Amino acid sequence: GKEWQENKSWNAHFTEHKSQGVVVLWNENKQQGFTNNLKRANQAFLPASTFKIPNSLIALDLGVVKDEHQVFKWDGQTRDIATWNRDHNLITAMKYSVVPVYQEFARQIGEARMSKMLHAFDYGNEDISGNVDSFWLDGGIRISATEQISFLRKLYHNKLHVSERSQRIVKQAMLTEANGDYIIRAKTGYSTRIEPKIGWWVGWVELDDNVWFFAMNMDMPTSDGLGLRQAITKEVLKQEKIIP
Amino acid sequence: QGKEWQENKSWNAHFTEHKSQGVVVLWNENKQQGFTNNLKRANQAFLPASTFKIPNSLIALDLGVVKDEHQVFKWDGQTRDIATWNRDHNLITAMKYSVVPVYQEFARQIGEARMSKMLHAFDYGNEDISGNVDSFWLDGGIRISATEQISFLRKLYHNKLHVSERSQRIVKQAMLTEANGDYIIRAKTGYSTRIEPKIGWWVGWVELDDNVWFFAMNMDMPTSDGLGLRQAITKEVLKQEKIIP
Ligand SMILES: C[C@@H](O)[C@@H](C(=O)O)[C@H]1C[C@H](SCCNC=N)C(C(=O)O)=N1
Ligand SMILES: C[C@@H](O)[C@@H](C(=O)O)[C@H]1C[C@H](SCCNC=N)C(C(=O)O)=N1
Ligand SMILES: [Br-]
Ligand SMILES: [Br-]
Repeated sequence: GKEWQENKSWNAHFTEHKSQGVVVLWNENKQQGFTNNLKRANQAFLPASTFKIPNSLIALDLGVVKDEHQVFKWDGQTRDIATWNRDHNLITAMKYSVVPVYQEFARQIGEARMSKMLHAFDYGNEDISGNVDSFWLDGGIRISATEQISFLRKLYHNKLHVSERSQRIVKQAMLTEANGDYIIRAKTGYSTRIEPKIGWWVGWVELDDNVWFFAMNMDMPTSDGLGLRQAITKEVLKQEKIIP
Repeated sequence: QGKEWQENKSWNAHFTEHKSQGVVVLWNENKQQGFTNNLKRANQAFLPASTFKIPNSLIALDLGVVKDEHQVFKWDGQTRDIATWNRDHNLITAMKYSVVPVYQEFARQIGEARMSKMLHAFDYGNEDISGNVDSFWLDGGIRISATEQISFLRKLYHNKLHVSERSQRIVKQAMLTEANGDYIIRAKTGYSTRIEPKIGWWVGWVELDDNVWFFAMNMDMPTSDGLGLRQAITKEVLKQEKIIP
C-alpha cells in the first residue's frame, strides 16, 4: 500500500537510448505510483503541447470550440510543420499539435478565464504570467510529471470543474492507440523556448480491469529523439507487463 | 460519378482466397457514394445478433438502465460456454466480449413497448421485435441488411438518433476497436447461430483525418473457426480501396 516506489531498473531503457529522463506510472486500482527517479518526477517544466489538454477543456466549456467537428481555417501563414498549413478540427489539431489553432483558442479564452480555470483544475503552478497565447511555451506555467498524473486522474473520472461533455470530447481527442489489449489516450509535447529542452508524453493506458496513468519527460536537445518519448514509455510498460 | 451504389466484384477475390461467401459494403461520407462486391446481398436482411448491442446500449443508456460506462454488471453465477462471459462486466468490456447475458438483462428492463418505440424512432432494419424481449435479435423477427446497418451508423456518427448526445458519445466510445496514427475503427462484431443461415457480421466505420468510411460486412459462418475472417476480409477491402495503408 506504499504510495511511491522508485524502480531504478527503468534507467536501463534511458541508457540503451543514450537519454536522460523520468517515467512516472500510477496503478489506479492499487493507488500506487512507480518512477525511475523520484526527484525528476517532481521537477516542474513548461507543459508545451501537453497544455493542449486543459486548453481544449476550457475552449469547449466556454463555447470557443462548439464540438470536435468545427473547422479552424488555416490563417494562410506558412509554418515549418507541413501538417499545420491546413484546416483542422479539435481531433486533428490535437493529433498534429497545431500550436496556431490553440493560440487562437487562448486569445478568445483570455487571461481572466484561463487563470480561473487553471486554479479550478489545480493545474501545475497555476501561473499564466506572460502572453495569453504563448505562456505554456515561454511564460510562467510549470508542471511536474506527478502533477500531470494528478490532473489526468481528475479528467479520467470526469472530476474537473467543466461539463462531463467537455471531458468526454477531450478524452476522445486524446485517443492515440488502441487494439484488443489496450487503449492509450495521451498527448505529446516538446518544450524548446527555455532550457532544458524536454520531450513529454502524458496520458493513460486503459485495460479491461485497470487504468495505468503515465507521465514521462526526457532531455530533448534536438527533434531527432522525439520518437524516444513513446519508445521509452512502451519499454517500461512492457517490462511491467502492462502491455504485451 | 453521381451513382448511389457501385458494384466492385474484384473484392470477391478476398472471399474466395478464404473459401468464403459474403458482402462488404463501404460508404464514403465526403462523396456520399457507396461500394459493394454484391448489390443483392448488400440489401439482404439477416438477424443482427451482437450488432444489436449498438442500439441496445443506446436505449439502455438513454432510459438510465445503464448509468454510465463504469457501472458493473455482476455475473449471475451461471457458467456459460464463452469464458469471458463468466465474470463482472461494464459497458466497455460487455461490448468488447459481446456479453449476451448482460444485454438480455438490459432488454428485460427496457421492455417490449419502449424497445419497439425506439427501433421505430431509429428506422432500424424491419423494426420488428416479435419473439422474446430478451432474445429477439438472436431468434426473433428483427432483420437488417448491410446497407441498413450503414444508414443506422451514419445517424449514430452524426449524433442524429433520437436519444441524448451523451448516450451516442458513450456507445461510440464503447465501439472503439482499433486506433493508430493513420485511422480509428469503431465497430461491433456479430455471429448469428440460432436461425439458418449462420452468418458473421462486422459493422462500423473508419475515421480518417479528412473523411469517414462506413462499413458493413456479413459472411456465411457455418462454424466459429472462421470468425477472424470478418475483420481480415474487411481489412483486405479497406487496403485495396486505399482507405488504410
Ligand atoms: C512548442 C511546439 O513547437 C511543440 C509543443 O507545443 O510541444 C509542438 C511541436 C511538436 S510537433 C513536431 C515536432 N517537431 C518539433 N521540432 C510537438 C509535439 O511533439 O507535441 N508539439
Ligand atoms: C453466439 C451469439 O450469442 C453471438 C452474438 O450474440 O452475436 C455472440 C458470440 C459471438 S463470438 C463466440 C461464438 N462461439 C464461439 N464458440 C459474438 C460476436 O462475434 O460478437 N457474439
Ligand atoms: Br456527456
Ligand atoms: Br474513443
